[PDB]
Amino acid sequence: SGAIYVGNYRVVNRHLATHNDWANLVWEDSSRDLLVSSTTAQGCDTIARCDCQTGVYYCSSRRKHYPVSFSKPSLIFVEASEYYPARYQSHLMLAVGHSEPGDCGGILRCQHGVVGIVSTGGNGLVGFADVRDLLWLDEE
Ligand SMILES: NC(=O)[C@H]1CCC(=O)N(Cc2cccc(Cl)c2)C1
Ligand SMILES: [Zn+2]
Repeated sequence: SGAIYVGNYRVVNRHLATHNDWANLVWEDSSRDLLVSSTTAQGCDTIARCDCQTGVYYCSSRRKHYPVSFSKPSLIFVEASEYYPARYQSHLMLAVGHSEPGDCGGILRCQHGVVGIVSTGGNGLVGFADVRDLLWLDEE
């Protein structure tokens, strides 16, 4: 679990969104495993606007934050799970690191702010859904 709170927005993994999130839906994309809903209170996170390929992510299954190098956001094939059949997931970045399904939502950050959230994993790899291209998250 985990979410990003920027301005009047809440960013979560699409597969973990709540009834309030869908009722207050701003934008969602199944192919990215992302969902954004509106909030009443102002959040305090900053989204990074950069091309960083190094950062730190939180891994709940190890209660640990790990420094990682990660790939550029890309269209990557993702195996079937409890929430999606096998498909291509867009805007996905991989790193060598530990992750388990419940680790989804853990933040990846660089010196500039939040880069994305854990979305995939398996075989010593961890994948993050990028949020740096969602420029509208910085306004209104
Ligand atoms: N983005 C996806 O398709 C997810 C959907 C939910 C989900 O359980 N997975 C599988 C998964 C396996 C290992 C680590 C992680 Cl973080 C996730 C894939
Ligand atoms: Zn950065």
